[PDB]
Amino acid sequence: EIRGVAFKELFRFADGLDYVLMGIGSVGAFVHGCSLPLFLRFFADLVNSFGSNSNNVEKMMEEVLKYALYFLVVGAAIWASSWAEISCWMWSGERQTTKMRIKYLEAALNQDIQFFDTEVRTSDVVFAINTDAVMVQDAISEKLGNFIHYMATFVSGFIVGFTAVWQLALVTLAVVPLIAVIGGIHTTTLSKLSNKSQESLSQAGNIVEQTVVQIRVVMAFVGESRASQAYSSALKIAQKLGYKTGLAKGMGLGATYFVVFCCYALLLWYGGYLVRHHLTNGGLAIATMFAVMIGGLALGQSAPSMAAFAKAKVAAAKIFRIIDHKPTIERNSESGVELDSVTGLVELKNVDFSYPSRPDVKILNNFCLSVPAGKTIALVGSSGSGKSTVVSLIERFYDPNSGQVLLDGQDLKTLKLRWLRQQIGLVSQEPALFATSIKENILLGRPDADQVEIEEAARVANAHSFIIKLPDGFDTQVGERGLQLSGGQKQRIAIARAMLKNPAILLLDEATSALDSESEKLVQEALDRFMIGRTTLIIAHRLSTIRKADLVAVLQQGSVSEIGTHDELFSKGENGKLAFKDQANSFWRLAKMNSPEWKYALLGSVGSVICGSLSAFFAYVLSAVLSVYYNPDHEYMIKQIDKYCYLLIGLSSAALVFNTLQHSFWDIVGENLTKRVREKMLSAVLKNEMAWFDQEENESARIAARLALDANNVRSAIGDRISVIVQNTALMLVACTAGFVLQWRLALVLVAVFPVVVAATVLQKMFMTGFSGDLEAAHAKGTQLAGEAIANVRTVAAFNSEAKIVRLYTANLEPPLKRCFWKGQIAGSGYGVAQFCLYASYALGLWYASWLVKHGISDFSKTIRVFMVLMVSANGAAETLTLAPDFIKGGQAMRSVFELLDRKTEIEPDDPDTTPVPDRLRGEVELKHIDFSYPSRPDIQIFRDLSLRARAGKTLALVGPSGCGKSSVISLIQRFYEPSSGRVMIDGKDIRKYNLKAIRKHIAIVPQEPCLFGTTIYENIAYGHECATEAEIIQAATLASAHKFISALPEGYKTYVGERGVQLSGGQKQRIAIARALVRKAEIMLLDEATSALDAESERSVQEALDQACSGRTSIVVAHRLSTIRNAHVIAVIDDGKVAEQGS
Ligand SMILES: Nc1ncnc2c1ncn2[C@@H]1O[C@H](COP(=O)(O)OP(=O)(O)NP(=O)(O)O)[C@@H](O)[C@H]1O
Ligand SMILES: Nc1ncnc2c1ncn2[C@@H]1O[C@H](COP(=O)(O)OP(=O)(O)NP(=O)(O)O)[C@@H](O)[C@H]1O
Ligand SMILES: [Mg+2]
Ligand SMILES: [Mg+2]
Repeated sequence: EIRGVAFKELFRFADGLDYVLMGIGSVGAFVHGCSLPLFLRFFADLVNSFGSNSNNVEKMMEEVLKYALYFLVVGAAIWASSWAEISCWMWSGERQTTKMRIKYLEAALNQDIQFFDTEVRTSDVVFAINTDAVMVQDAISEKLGNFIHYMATFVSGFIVGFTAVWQLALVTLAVVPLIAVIGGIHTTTLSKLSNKSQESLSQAGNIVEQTVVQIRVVMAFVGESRASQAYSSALKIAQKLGYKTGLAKGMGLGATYFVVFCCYALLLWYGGYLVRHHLTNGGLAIATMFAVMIGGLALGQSAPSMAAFAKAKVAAAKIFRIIDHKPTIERNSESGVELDSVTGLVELKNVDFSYPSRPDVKILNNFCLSVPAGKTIALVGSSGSGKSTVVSLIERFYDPNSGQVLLDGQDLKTLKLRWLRQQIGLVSQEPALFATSIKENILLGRPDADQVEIEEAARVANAHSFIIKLPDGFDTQVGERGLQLSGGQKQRIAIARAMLKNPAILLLDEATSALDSESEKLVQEALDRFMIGRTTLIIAHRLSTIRKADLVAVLQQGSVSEIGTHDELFSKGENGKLAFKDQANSFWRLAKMNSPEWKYALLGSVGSVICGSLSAFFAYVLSAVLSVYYNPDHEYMIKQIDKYCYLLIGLSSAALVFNTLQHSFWDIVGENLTKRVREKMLSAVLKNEMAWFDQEENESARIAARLALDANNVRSAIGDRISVIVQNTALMLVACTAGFVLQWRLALVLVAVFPVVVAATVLQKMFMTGFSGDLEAAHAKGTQLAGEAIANVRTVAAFNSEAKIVRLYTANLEPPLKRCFWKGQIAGSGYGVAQFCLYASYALGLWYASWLVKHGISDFSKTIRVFMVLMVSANGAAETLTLAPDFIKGGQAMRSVFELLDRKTEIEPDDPDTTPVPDRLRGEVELKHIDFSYPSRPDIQIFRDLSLRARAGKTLALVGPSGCGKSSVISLIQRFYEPSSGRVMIDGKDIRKYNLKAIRKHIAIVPQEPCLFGTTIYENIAYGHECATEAEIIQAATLASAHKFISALPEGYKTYVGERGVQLSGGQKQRIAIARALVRKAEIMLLDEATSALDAESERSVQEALDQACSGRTSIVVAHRLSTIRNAHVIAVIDDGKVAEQGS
């Protein structure tokens, strides 16, 4: 594929309206970006007029009113600009993306079939559908507007700073790289530590996933405690990594604060020096500092836009590669050579063909079907022969490279390729129902049909009664959630589609796994005896279909050299309000669980409060310094500025130390809690019935994924997020008290407009994040329909329904387009209103301060201090409200955690109060009057009044047929399942009233699937007995005729084994499992299909090994072949849950 396209190529699908929208959005973004430095300049001018005219109250009042009106104007401009930018950019991006998706799907469906074999795969095409969102609905939708906005902010801030005071602007410009470098180092270290911690968490998740997968053996052989120990060790490694990550984050933030405070101290001293020499005034100095800092931050904030631009260039290069490719069928489908009377004579002629994917091999050979016109052919040959290949050749999916295939004496290469597919009606292995309605699914076979025609096609051919008995009635949306799998009924629908097409020659490929739904009724309906020409390719083990066709024309080896009418069945065969109180109780319970380290939290909280206070003090200092700038006494101003700079240096050191302290302690408690929670979740999971594991929702991978997610999110919400809330509350209190002390009433007016500022700042944070949600989730219906169409491209092209699919795609994509337009309008209007109210609040507060000064109630210094302090308070409160949704999510996750932990188990693995057991049992087992319905199928009851009996030390060899009991017995003898009314007697004792684990220490399991653990075979053998050492390993496979091959391995015992290890043979791993069972040294032995997948010598050796093992101990054996089990005391037979002859 191309490396990338030009940035200007992203706007290929932009029309005039899109150009107008982009122009308006660019203008709005530029004005919105430039507004903030203009606000800083106007604030500086207001402060100058407010502090430089203490003697002249009239002039200062007039100028303060003037600049408050300027603030209102800036607020209105921000409102208009933000509205225009957000709405126009979102809507134009959505429109261009929708057009691009429509044309991409059209081009992909118009492509030739072989294009999906040699060129990009189907999975690549659906991935392109999915990633089109993050490409175009992201780069040109909001990232471009953000880039323009941030360039405007950076340029305007630099211009304002260098036009107000150029010396201070240069100093701040020198300052900015220091903070940039500190932030970059902090982010790099944090990302590295996060990667390491994620790797450790992935290892722990793998451990829990394997435990849940092999819970079959993890419970049978006690050792779920060992799984808990392994999980604890992995979590301890992850906990050390988390401690390192938290310490790194704390040091990074502390260094950032230290550098910021020291640099601002130097800047304030230099500003005082400049004010002394009458080069400037205090307001312009502060505005210059803030404007240059804002410009630097804006320049920093445009990097994600560039990253999105690069990713979009790559993905758009891929999409344009797919779009611009010219299909092969376009020149194949040429001027009208359609006939006027089809007879149904398909002659394959001498043609051979090879797939372009693997041209070396010739799948097709020298043969010709020569389908008789008006008569049915039914070819049955091999499983890997060109049956589906010749089917595709008939429909001209692939152009033959040798010879030619012709219809009614006319070459297929010369036909319409549209009319041709109109004659042939195809039935495939997969019905391939689309996301649209059932009636639309029927209609896409023939677009020029109405409801009566659909009803007659469904009724006369096949049936339609199943459609009526549907929740949605006559018309139903099958989709992916509206309806579920209907089995052969889905196939039924396909047949109906084939019956909406005009009656002609048909290609009916397969009806496998349809039961009676669409085999007998399929051959009865669909005019399998009527019409002209058919090709029934179904094998179905020769389900009487051969007699239907006049000729068989077998396809052995890939040829029809054997053809005619006969009874030769052997056709060769070469191949084949929500509950907040519950949430609060959950927090109380979790914190009670987190008691053993409450002390840590307190110390963290202490750091928390300090940090909050420090922030407040910083604000105060700035305001104080600003006030000191407007003082005629030069020496007094020098002394005050020096004092404030020294205090700021001290504050920087304290901020570094205490910020590191708070982050370290809160991350410590957070990591410890999330670890304790994970251990508790695993311990509760491993103490559940197998039926609980049977639960579909309790999938091994899902069980692991759910655990990880709930653990991490609750951890974050309770540990990292809280520190923020506490420090922000500290800031609020100190800021509030300082304001009402320096100047009350003004602070009261400020706290009155507090919610307005909080809302405006939280909307600013949301704007920084982005005002468009999950774009992939917005186009879910469209993307799943497109994926279904692309995966089934052969069926789409067979029915000539590309245009119908494209128009359905447009119909599915329109509602998201309208929703995006309205969402953009609402978001822009709300953001603009919030910003306008914010600036109105600023103007009102400043004007009230000026009025208070005029009336002699207060002074410039106190009013300015209260103002700045309260504004930083509002910023902190807005940050807290921004972080609150994470607390909501954490509450949901911890509710899930607590409902999992509080779940009770009916079969408790350990019973502290139970009957004691002798060290050595007797070995007798009595399964008396047992019966139960497997939890998977409660409707299907298994076993009726079974009376199985195994004597002390004797061998039982129950066999049965496949699927009738067998394993179920060993799933009940050892309490994997609960009989409805059964009795299990062991050593003259019922097992229900017993400790369970105590006998399961004396039971050995060798299931059908030879499960293996970890990476070394030695530990796999040792799993049977936790104190195996090496002598029992001699008593292991060493003494079970399974030592030669393991010694032949390069590493011997410590040989890499497992899913990621060496894939051993079935017999070798089976005797590994046998060795594990011997190491268990169980008094009661349970064999389970030990002679199923072994070679002759391996089967023999396993036979003597098991015969030696069973000596003197009761054993239950199941095996299909009776020759191995004839040398047993008793043999039992079961069938359909009933008890057959058992004595012999
Ligand atoms: N695009 C392809 N490229 C390469 N090999 C393919 C391709 N499609 C199918 N094959 C293989 O070609 C061989 C011939 O089988 P084919 O006639 O394609 O289907 P089939 O096995 O007859 N299907 P079915 O009738 O359902 O049992 C098989 O090994 C296929 O897996
Ligand atoms: N994991 C399972 N989920 C659902 N049903 C099950 C499961 N395991 C066993 N059954 C049912 O238990 C009954 C008896 O199956 P069973 O004979 O134990 O199977 P098997 O061990 O796979 N047989 P075989 O392959 O001949 O050794 C059948 O109704 C099965 O469908
Ligand atoms: Mg086929
Ligand atoms: Mg089995």
